[PDB]
Amino acid sequence: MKVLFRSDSSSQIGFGHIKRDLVLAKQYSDVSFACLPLEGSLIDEIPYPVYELSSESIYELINLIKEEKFELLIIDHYGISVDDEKLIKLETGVKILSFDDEIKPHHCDILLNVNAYAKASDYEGLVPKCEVRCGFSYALIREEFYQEAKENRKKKYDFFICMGGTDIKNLSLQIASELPKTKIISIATSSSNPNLKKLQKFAKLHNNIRLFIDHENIAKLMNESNKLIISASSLVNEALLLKANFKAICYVKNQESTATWLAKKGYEVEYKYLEHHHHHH
Repeated sequence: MKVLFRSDSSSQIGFGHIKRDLVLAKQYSDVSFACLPLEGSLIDEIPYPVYELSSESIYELINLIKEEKFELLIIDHYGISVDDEKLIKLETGVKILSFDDEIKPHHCDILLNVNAYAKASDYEGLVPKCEVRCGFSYALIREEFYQEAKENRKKKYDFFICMGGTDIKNLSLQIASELPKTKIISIATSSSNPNLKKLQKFAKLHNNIRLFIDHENIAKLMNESNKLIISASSLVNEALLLKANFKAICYVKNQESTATWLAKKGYEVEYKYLEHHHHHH
């Protein structure tokens, strides 16, 4: 409709914003991204025009919105503040859809919280007229999962481990390394994983660990595993749709709301990897 996503990815930030944004992007026919060129970004994976920002100045973003006459700005970025959104609105009049994950205020026209814990009432007083979209109704799930949700798979793995795109803390290794060596384990990670070679070496020491790198059918892997061990973000919605048995790892502070809700719903949740000694493995 002439839409711009403001979202970054990198080795540090992770791929989670861009990946979910790509699902949402399918809703619109004229889509562009505005990204900082950062080490390890997904800029070349993104199949839409990507405007490269020369600075973190909010006025550079404002310039791009004015010059290209974008009609909707989709913000999926922890670094864009309420004051920033206010300024963008004042200076451009663009419509703003803001992603939110922790229940924080936004100056937006559409608030989008894709996490199953979230309810529109949580945003009373935190948003402007704003359409508040919260919860599992608004999950951003790739099509393969809807297909796979209909299958009833024979189980091939005792455990499926997936920490997401990058696993900067290298939790996948720590988790696998302590599970009994009599348990059949699948691990899914990307070829961009900074500790991949180490994960491969570890797998070689054992007979029970199978690695899947840039796997095209993660849904089936999940469906054929008895228990999942997943980070507490986008994978949670995918796991819920598959009606999987899973343990959720609160990977970063911002997943606390999801983790808290999962525990209330009776899922096992682990918070210890937030502790400083677990920041690397």
